[PDB]
Amino acid sequence: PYIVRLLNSSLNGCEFPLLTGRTLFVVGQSDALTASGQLPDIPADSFFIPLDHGGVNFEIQVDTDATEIILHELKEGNSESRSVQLNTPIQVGELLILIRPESEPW
Amino acid sequence: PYIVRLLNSSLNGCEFPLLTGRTLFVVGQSDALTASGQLPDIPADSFFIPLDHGGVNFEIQVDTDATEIILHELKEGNSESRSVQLNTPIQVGELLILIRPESEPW
Amino acid sequence: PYIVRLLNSSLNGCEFPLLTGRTLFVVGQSDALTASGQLPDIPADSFFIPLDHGGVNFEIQVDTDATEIILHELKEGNSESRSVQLNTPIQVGELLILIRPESEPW
Amino acid sequence: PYIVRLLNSSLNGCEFPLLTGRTLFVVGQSDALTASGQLPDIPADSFFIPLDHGGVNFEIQVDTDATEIILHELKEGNSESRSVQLNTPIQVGELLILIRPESEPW
Amino acid sequence: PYIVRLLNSSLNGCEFPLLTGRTLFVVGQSDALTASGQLPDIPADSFFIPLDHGGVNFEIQVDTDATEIILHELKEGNSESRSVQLNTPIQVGELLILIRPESEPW
Amino acid sequence: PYIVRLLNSSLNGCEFPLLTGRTLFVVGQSDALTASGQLPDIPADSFFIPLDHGGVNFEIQVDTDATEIILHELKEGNSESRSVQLNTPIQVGELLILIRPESEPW
Ligand SMILES: [Ca+2]
Repeated sequence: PYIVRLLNSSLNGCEFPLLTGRTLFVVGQSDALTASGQLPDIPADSFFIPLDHGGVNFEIQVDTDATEIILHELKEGNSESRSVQLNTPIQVGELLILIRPESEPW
Repeated sequence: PYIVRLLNSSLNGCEFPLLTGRTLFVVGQSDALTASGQLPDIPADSFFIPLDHGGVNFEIQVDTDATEIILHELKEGNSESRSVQLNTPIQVGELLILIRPESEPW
Repeated sequence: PYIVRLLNSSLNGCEFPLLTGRTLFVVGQSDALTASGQLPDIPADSFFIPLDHGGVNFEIQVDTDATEIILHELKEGNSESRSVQLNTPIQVGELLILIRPESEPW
Repeated sequence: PYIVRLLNSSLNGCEFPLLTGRTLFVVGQSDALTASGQLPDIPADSFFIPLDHGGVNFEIQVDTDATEIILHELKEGNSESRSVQLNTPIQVGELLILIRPESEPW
Repeated sequence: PYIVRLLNSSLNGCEFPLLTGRTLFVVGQSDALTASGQLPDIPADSFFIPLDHGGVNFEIQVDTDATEIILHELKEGNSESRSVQLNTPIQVGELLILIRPESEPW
Repeated sequence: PYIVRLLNSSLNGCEFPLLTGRTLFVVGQSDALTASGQLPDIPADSFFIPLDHGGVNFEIQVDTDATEIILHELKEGNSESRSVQLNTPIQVGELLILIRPESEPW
């Protein structure tokens, strides 16, 4: 399985496990956080990341096979889907992340 | 069953599952959120969505069959009903949502 | 069992179940909400409803028989009681509510 | 047993059970509330209330017999005690309370 | 066993049970409270007390025998200890507390 | 088993267990705290420590053997690693910490 690590933001170093399928990252200010509590405590498929400026929500999708990883950047009324590589910094809005095999520490 | 997906707001991407019968969405600023905690932690039939402008509460009704979905936009002392289709954006106040089957991600 | 539905306020559409005996609704601004957390998480007999203007605290009494429903507005150092009809809008200060049987959606 | 009812404030109508022995009421602004969560969820013996001005904490002691009720107002490094009666408004700081038998609503 | 009673602060009159061994009191503003939730819900060996100014964290140590009581005031990278007597106001920073036997009400 | 004790900050005195493997400490202001709630309630591998100035996120890795302890400071786009000792004050940015065997109180 794969892990998303933050390489910047006040949560730099935080590591989030990804489930097979879709994981949502909500990225933004106060208004989003306190409301994100709306989602149940089910095995976490959405996470909130605080960022004061330039935050863009995104999903990561890990195919059932774990052979392709797709990042869906969620813009106004549309999304931009990109193929992404492991163990490399990936910029999403003003956030910088890395996706690593669980067994390969960064 | 069906899932309500936000297509704008700070929570763009967030997905809320619908139960048979009735689910309420409270859409608005700070005053509503902190108070929405008043409702018990029972299987979630009301959700809060932050929106800084143009938020209008609405409830979705799904029949026992799960073949018809009606949205009721809640105005002052009254409501306005509309039939909805799956997989199509729906504008309620300034919020844009889409209703999808669980099995067809969007 | 009866349900109180809000017909206005930022919480328009919210529905609160009524227990036999007494249910209190505290209606007002920010100061009341954050402090209403003082009351335990026991089966809910008190609710907070935000209203920027004209909010009047009230309690509702359901007799053991469920044949009469009494509403008390909690004014300064006094209260004003009245019988209320089911399935009809009821104004309390500037809040508008409706009490319905759990079996009759509005 | 007995019930403490608030007869004024934004929280007019709130009812709290008095326990056998000693019950403490913490009265004041935001700073006290969020911190009152420090106390465990044991059968409630301290309770918080909000009051914008003149909030004085107080404790009520009830004898084994339930015939005497002593209220202690908690001032700086000292307390001022008085015997109180049932079903009679009692002023404590800016707050007006009333202590009633459970079986006798106000 | 022994109880810590607050003799000032917004929580004046609050009484915290002490366990044999070391109990931590974190005393300060908002930043500490919300983060104190980090500590597990194990039998409470930690308490948060709100104080807007002059708050100092401290530990109370009750030897296994319950014959000596030591307060450790926490400073930068070090602590300063003193023996404390029962039933007398103890100043820690701007907080005022009193340690009593459970059987001797203050 | 090893324990991290804070020797400064508003949480001076708080202690955090270290798990075998990796533990992250997020050290900063308000924005990080409220959002750190994003991480699940799984056996705690990240913790948040408030510090108004000079906070540096850092992670500690305890080898499977429990014979070496390595602390990594998480700077901008990079990390800095060093061996650290038990039972001695360790400066990490402006935080002061100490790591002890659980069996040896401090
Ligand atoms: Ca007596």
